Amino acid sequence: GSSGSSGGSFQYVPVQLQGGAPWGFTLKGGLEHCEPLTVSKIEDGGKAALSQKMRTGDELVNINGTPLYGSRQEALILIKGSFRILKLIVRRRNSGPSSG
Repeated sequence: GSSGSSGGSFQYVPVQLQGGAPWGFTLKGGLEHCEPLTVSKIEDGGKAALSQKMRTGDELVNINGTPLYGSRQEALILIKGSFRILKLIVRRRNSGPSSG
């Protein structure tokens, strides 16, 4: 007998945009500064916000279907040349009501 319980759950919210940039969403941190690349700012009124799928605090690891490796540049850059539709997958480590 020894303490050992598993409790690592995560939810991927695929934010599918439509209309074309600008979207109205940015990021901060990244492997560069050893920070979890997560939404830093999202224009309230653009596309990103209108989607109501993501919000400042989510972790984006997939942009336009491109799996990032934590980096930032490649990320923000992948957007600069977005298309009529944007595909992103943010993971939120839901917690609170769960004991452990």
